[PDB]
Amino acid sequence: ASKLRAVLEKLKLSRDDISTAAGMVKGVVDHLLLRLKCDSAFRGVGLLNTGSYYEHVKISAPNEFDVMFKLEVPRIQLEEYSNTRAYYFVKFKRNPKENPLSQFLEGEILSASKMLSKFRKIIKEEINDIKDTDVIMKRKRGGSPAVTLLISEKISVDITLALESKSSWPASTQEGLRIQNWLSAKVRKQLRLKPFYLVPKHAKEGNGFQEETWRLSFSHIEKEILNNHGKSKTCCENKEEKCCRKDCLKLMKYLLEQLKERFKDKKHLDKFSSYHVKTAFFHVCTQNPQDSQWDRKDLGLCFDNCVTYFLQCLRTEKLENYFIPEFNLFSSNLIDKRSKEFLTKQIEYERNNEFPVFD
Ligand SMILES: [Zn+2]
Repeated sequence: ASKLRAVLEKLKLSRDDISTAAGMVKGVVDHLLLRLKCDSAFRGVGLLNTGSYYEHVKISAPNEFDVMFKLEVPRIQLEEYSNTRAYYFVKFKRNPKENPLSQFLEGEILSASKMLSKFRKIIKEEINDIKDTDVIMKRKRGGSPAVTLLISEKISVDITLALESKSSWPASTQEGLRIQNWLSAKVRKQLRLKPFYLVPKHAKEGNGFQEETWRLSFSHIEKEILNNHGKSKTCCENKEEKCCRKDCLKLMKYLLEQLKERFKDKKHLDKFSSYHVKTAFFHVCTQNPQDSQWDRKDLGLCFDNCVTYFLQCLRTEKLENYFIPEFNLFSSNLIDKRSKEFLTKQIEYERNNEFPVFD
């Protein structure tokens, strides 16, 4: 426990670096938004307030940030891709109205590739003119042109485009977000009245990966639940209600980062991310809904409880998306058997040796 605390204290030492790089990133993205909204294809584009920094849980890599630009899209209908539950084709129910996105259709289908290509292009053009310092664009691959920026200092910013839908959440989410006994049924009702998002993400398809498919995203809900996280409305707003929920999440994230860094020459950990750890953490909150199960003085147990849960997920190769229960983040489609066995082994070693990877 003392060791765990020491690790947390240490992680605090990165806060200023990260905060300053973020404080620059906001400048770059604000400039970017300003320009992007002038394009007829994106005039309603806005910043979505989501992500590890916004959740007060970005603990390392100040050179690295994730941002989502949301784009309100006029009334859409979704068609599931196979029975993947998380991947969809986007269609407009149409309304013979002026639709600035018609130039990205494939008949009925809103092409993620064309959208991304325009997004990438405009971003490319609007950066060279200096705000702050200097900025480049890395060119990756995948099923489409994604966008990663290089704010000169090697500050890497991933930009994700996300369609916003103000309609009811898809049926695949019906049994998800099981927070009723933790955060309350009225809260679940409220959250599910909020919009949901769609990000352009190629779905796997037989040794390759095809289609202009979109994946459901609930980053805004994850942020709300992380920052308003207790059964008590005043959890963490006073000295008598300090829980260790956020610290346990930070510890799990740090465990994963440190293991990835250690084995950065093998490729076995490449497919794991803080999203897996966050998802497992949310399930553990569902399992342990009472604030008294997250007493600060119990940091040691609470952390072990997360680790154990994650291990079981790894061992069983099942980690349900917290919002889409039948979407398995650890399915063989997404993560290979060897990566999962290897992480299982390393986490077992760490747990069995008082977590050497921390010191
Ligand atoms: Zn709390």
